[PDB]
Amino acid sequence: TVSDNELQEMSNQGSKYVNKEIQNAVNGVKQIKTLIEKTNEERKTLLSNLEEAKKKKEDALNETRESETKLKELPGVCNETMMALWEECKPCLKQTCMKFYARVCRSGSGLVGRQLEEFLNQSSPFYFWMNGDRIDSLLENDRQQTHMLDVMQDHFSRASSIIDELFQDRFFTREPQDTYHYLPFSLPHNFHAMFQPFLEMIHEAQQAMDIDRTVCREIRHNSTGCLRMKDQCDKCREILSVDCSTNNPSQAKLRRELDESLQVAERLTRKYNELLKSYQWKMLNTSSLLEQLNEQFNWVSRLANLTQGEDQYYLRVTTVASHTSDSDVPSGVTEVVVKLFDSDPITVTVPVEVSRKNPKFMETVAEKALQEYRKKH
Ligand SMILES: *[C@@H]1O[C@H](CO)[C@@H](O[C@@H]2O[C@H](CO)[C@@H](O[C@@H]3O[C@H](CO)[C@@H](O)[C@H](O)[C@@H]3O)[C@H](O)[C@H]2NC(C)=O)[C@H](O)[C@H]1NC(C)=O
Ligand SMILES: *[C@@H]1O[C@H](CO)[C@@H](O[C@@H]2O[C@H](CO)[C@@H](O)[C@H](O)[C@H]2NC(C)=O)[C@H](O)[C@H]1NC(C)=O
Ligand SMILES: *[C@@H]1O[C@H](CO)[C@@H](O)[C@H](O)[C@H]1NC(C)=O
Ligand SMILES: *[C@@H]1O[C@H](CO)[C@@H](O)[C@H](O)[C@H]1NC(C)=O
Ligand SMILES: *[C@@H]1O[C@H](CO)[C@@H](O)[C@H](O)[C@H]1NC(C)=O
Ligand SMILES: *[C@@H]1O[C@H](CO)[C@@H](O)[C@H](O)[C@H]1NC(C)=O
Repeated sequence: TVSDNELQEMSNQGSKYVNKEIQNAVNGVKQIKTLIEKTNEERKTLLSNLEEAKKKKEDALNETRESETKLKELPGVCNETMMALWEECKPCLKQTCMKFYARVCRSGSGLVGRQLEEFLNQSSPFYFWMNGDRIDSLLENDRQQTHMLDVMQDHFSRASSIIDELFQDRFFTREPQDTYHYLPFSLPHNFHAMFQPFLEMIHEAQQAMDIDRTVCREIRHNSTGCLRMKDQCDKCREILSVDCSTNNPSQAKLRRELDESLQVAERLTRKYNELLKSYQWKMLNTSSLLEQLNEQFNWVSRLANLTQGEDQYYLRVTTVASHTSDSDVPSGVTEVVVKLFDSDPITVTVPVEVSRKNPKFMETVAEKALQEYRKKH
């Protein structure tokens, strides 16, 4: 029973909130620019944290490495029971890792066990006694970290270069027009010739940024991952318990010096990995923000080419209805059918508190309808 004259006034009223979107849209672009530039500075101060943290880690590693070379100058095994535990440690390790890879991981259990037995035969129980596995598994982790930062940093600096060049345009500089509440908003006269350069630069930055199941990957990569399971086997934790204090007191002291430097180096390596993980998030954030910037610029452009025609309503209200009229409508809402930019009719649901005698009725309808329209492309 809604008068056509009212539907027309709703169309007049709703069409004027389309011009507020073009303004809001440009602000969304400029607000995203702020967040990207904010994250960029947070990345830089994080990089300065990594450069301080790298030195401390590196110094701790040279002291650890300086310690293991002095323990290889004295390479003999003190107890001769060690040599007999080695040939009962080795078979046990092979089985516990094979059993793991088959149960937890995948196929190739025997392949892993073979690669391990071969390496353990080219190995000695002294290497175990001096925690030689932990030294190697730390020095390699240190190199993986150095590589990860090298890659991430160079991906980031390229994208940051493309982005800073894009943000040197004055389209992104805040203007008073963005805050006008009574006077209308107007895009630049040459937006069609600014759209494509910008969008491509956002695409180029998105490209630049683009880079237990964990143990299974490692055991597949190198069978030495099995040596994380020394604890499970008895003879091996006994090789590690051997006191050489009576037999070779000089070896025992150097081993205690190494273990000290080892724990420090590991602490500072876990600290570096947490900063690296924080840097990774800044990288993902920036990729997430660039995707928004793309969707926002398209929305501005989409709005721009659709609103240049003033011959008919931007938003035309076709029907208003309630649970009285349709009765398929839910009870506490009214449904407004809308033809936005002469596209397929969009249906909007607004609660009766905003529907009945509310001046923010058509502001709600228009904002909702435009949100749906935006989703459609
Ligand atoms: C790494 O070195 C060890 C040395 O202990 C190799 O294990 C040894 O392998 C030989 C032959 O492969 C075994 O000899 C056989 O023993 C059985 C039962 O004792 C006997 O019936 C056979 O006639 C033969 O004498 C030996 O026992 C075994 N020792 C241990 C402690 O396992 C191992 O094969 C080497 N790894 C590689 C990849 O070569
Ligand atoms: C060689 O190693 C064995 C074990 O690795 C040592 O045996 C230990 O001896 C003490 C003293 O009798 C016992 O209390 C421990 O329980 C033994 N450990 C094990 C695992 O059996 C042995 O003392 C070492 N020999 C030398 C000369 O250091
Ligand atoms: C440890 O060696 C690395 C590589 O040469 C170097 O970066 C670091 O400064 C060294 N630390 C010390 C204390 O010499
Ligand atoms: C596995 O690790 C050992 C020592 O950590 C190394 O000598 C060997 O080359 C590694 N193998 C592979 C395939 O990475
Ligand atoms: C952004 O970074 C923070 C910490 O740097 C992280 O907690 C958050 O998950 C990141 N968000 C995205 C979308 O990557
Ligand atoms: C808007 O229309 C122009 C052509 O008039 C076109 O080049 C541009 O890609 C359109 N933008 C969107 C988001 O559809």
